[PDB]
Amino acid sequence: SGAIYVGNYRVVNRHLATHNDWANLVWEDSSRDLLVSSTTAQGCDTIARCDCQTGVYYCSSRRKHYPVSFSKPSLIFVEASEYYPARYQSHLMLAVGHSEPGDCGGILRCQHGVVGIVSTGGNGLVGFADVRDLLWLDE
Ligand SMILES: NC(=O)[C@H]1CCCN(C(=O)Nc2ccccc2SC2CC2)C1
Ligand SMILES: [Zn+2]
Repeated sequence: SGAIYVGNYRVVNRHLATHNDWANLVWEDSSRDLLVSSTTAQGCDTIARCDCQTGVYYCSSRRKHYPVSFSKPSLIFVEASEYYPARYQSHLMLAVGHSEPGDCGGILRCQHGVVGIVSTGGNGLVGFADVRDLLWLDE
């Protein structure tokens, strides 16, 4: 679990969005596994606007942060799960690192701010949904 809180927005994994997220929906994209809802309180986070390919992510199944080298956002095949049919997920970045069910929502950050959130994983890999192209999150 986990979310990004920026301005009057909450960014979560679409497959983990709550009834309240859907009732306050701003934007969602099943192909990116992202959903953004509106909040009444001002958020705690700031978003990176960069092309960093190194950063640090929070891994809840180890209660630890790990440094990672990650690929540029791209279209990657994701096998069927309880949440989605087999499909290509867009704006996804892979890295070698631990992740298991429950780790989605963990934040990936570089020196410039929040880059994205854990969205996929397995076999010593961890995949992050990028948020750096969502310029409207800042206004
Ligand atoms: N974005 C998606 O389509 C997600 C939806 C949730 C399921 N899924 C996924 O990869 N979950 C997962 C997360 C972290 C580590 C391992 C796993 S699955 C298995 C132990 C290796 C695909
Ligand atoms: Zn950066």
